[PDB]
Amino acid sequence: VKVIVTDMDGTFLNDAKTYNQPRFMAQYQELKKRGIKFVVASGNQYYQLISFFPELKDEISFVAENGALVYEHGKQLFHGELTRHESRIVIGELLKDKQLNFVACGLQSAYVSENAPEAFVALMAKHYHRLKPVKDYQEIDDVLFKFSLNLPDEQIPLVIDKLHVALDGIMKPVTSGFGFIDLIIPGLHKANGISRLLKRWDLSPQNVVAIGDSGNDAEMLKMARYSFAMGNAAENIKQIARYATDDNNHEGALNVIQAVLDNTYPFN
Ligand SMILES: [Mg+2]
Repeated sequence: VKVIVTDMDGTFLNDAKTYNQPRFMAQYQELKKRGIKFVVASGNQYYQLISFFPELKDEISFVAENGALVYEHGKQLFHGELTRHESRIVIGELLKDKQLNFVACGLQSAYVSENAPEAFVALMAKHYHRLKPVKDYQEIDDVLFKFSLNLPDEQIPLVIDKLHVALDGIMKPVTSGFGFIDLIIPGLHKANGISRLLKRWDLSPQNVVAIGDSGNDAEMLKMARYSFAMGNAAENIKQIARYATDDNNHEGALNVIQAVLDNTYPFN
């Protein structure tokens, strides 16, 4: 094991969105001593992710925005981008749905209509700490690489086909990690983001430990040699992952880290 990657909502975080900082801090210092890298891979905004690791932000790596933004040692390594024409097309399509509330995710900040219901904005603010109200989605001065819709992820199945023909591969729907639908650039998933870090570190999936719970973790868990599904993980995720651990309210992710440190099952 040379890399441990975890994803946040429903994994590293309990339902109250907190984690055991003292225990994790002690574990991290040991991982550092052993030269093992730590990576946070989540659909959440980069700026929201670092709020969870104030003391370690420049030491650990991040695969944010479900894979569209990657940071290593406090420095941006890569970011995806929709062409201006692509973003116009996607936004135009979303605007055709009158009951939809959504957020446009960019490099410098995320954006939401100044007229979107407060309840929706309040929920999104929990995942995008840099969230700016705009008067129009089409005049945004930023590079956009993701969208977050107020549609339940349970509806993905009814949504892929509609989106496939309306957007045609410009973007694909996947779970946001917190119950709703993210529209991402095809190929810019967590595994792809993790590969950029591995390539830079000259390591392989062979040395990777990944922990997840939902659909946006599929390629990450399929890629890692030591794949773990949280006890609360969705069925298809428990099927994809080779190993299991306790649920997110019982420090399931920290227990995987402990298994690495003490070399217990599955590490031998
Ligand atoms: Mg999750």
